[PDB]
Amino acid sequence: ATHAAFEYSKSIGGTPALDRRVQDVNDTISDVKQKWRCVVYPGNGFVSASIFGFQAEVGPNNTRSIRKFNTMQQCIDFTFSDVININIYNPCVVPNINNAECQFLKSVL
Repeated sequence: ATHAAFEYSKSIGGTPALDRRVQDVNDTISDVKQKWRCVVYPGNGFVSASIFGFQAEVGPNNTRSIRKFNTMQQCIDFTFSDVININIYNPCVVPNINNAECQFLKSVL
């Protein structure tokens, strides 16, 4: 014979047991970590974070820092001012930042 058609058949059957669809319940909602938060960096510069990382500022010599404020209230109000489209950076990632700034983040997250 010279027959090799199958229409749709390439793998075995089987069917869902009671419900064909699966539930959404949380996915990424850790409420305390999703509120946005500010904390006191040593030297009493205030800084902002979430579950996704820290607010970051590029300096004009093409340097980078954690975005810093003079009061907790400036930090909270800037974090609420999200219309700015605020830059965040990922905590302790492939480009190596100072270990003491990472150990502050491990002490806050």
